[PDB]
Amino acid sequence: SRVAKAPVTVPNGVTVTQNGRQVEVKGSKGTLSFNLHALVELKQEEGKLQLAPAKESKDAWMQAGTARAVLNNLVKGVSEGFERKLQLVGVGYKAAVKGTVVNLNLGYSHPIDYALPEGVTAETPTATEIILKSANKQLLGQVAAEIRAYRSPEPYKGKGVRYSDEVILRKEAK
RNA sequence: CCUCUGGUGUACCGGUUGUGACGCCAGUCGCAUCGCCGGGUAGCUAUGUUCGGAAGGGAUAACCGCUGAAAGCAUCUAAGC
Repeated sequence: SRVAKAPVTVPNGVTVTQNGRQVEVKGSKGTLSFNLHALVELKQEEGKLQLAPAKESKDAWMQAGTARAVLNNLVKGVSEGFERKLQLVGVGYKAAVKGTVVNLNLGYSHPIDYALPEGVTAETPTATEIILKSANKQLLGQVAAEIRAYRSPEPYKGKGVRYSDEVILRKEAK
């Protein structure tokens, strides 16, 4: 359980407060919440944080490791946040951002308007690239996946919506 | 369901054959598959008319995922979604 053994350090501004099972993290970007499992327990000494099993059970160890990973991700999100920089590749494929709704022309008869969930932001340096920024890694990844679902990449020519840091399998007809 | 198009419609109207009768003519009636033939009001009816199988919401199958440890990596999963 090396991940669980490895502790996490508060940056400075963000503050973590535990009431009951619920745990709240307040930061410059925003406020986030988490639910602790029964077996794992948390102790905050200095800016350092420690999570350990209540019992030596392997279930408790794995839950403590998962809690450590989640809390580290939450701390990173509140301190800085994350960006996903999705990209669209094709001919005639375009995108734009207006308010909280992103309008995409992806080769279908009708343009697709996607309403971003609260807590995420989108900007468009170019019609072929969208930058999605958020403090919640899980929600941000979910939104990115939903957007890419509309037109995921196709193998023969690579047309569609692709993550830049993704390997596209390529195939040739006949 | 019967406004329209039709069918039927032996208590509605008419044309006509044989015979009998009402004293006779004229005019009528009975019987002959409603004697036979031509139409036909309401009602019932289809082949006639109108309408319907919508659109939505929740959970979910195969499948596709997000984040994530066991197992420093990886992983749709054991937590969560």
